[PDB]
Amino acid sequence: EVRLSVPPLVEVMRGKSVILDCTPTGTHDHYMLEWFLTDRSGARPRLASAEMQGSELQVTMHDTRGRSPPYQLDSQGRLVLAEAQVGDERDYVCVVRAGAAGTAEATARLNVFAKPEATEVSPNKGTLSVMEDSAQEIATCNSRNGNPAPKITWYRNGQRLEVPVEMNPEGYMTSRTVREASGLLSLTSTLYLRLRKDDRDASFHCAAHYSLPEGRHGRLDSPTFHLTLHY
Repeated sequence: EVRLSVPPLVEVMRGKSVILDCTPTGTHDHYMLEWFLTDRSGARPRLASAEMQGSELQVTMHDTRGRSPPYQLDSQGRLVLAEAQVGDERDYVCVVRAGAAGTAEATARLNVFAKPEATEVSPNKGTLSVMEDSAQEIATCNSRNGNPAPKITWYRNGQRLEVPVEMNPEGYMTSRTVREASGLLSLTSTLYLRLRKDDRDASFHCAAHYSLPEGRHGRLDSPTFHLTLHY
């Protein structure tokens, strides 16, 4: 009987190409491979159909949808995604129809990684004072246009600050994630700290930690800044 197994997870960097496997075993002369997208609804939009018999391949593209560049199939009927983009991050189903030999299907997740832009930081130059009795708004950090979402941490004198997200009198960091119109993700974080006199001499920066294929990570540091203190 026909059987089909594929890698359940494929990862690619934004802009690079990938070919999703669909190599069944147990087929007879004549079979068809069909590619679909799918989501949590189980709806299955058709992308392409390939029919193989002996010395002929037949291909019908179906997407409409309008990807740029278009999907393609290779000579073995596999799905080719040239120049992967965040929109291509989803699950793909290959179904093989093999006549008397039966049918089988297999799903793969494609994850697409986009490194965010250079981390930007915007210190509060208007109101900070080492004489102000509250946790003050120190600075805002922006890490834009990545996938998946980056995470931001803050530093003082080269040391990571362990601040929670919950508001309190001593220090905390807030964050917001936004989905850009492109589908990419941007994070903003604002640091709040109770200041001490010696903060006048401290350097600060934030860093965006981003994920990469194969369990890897990178870090993008903001420029370092010193506080502008008002007396």
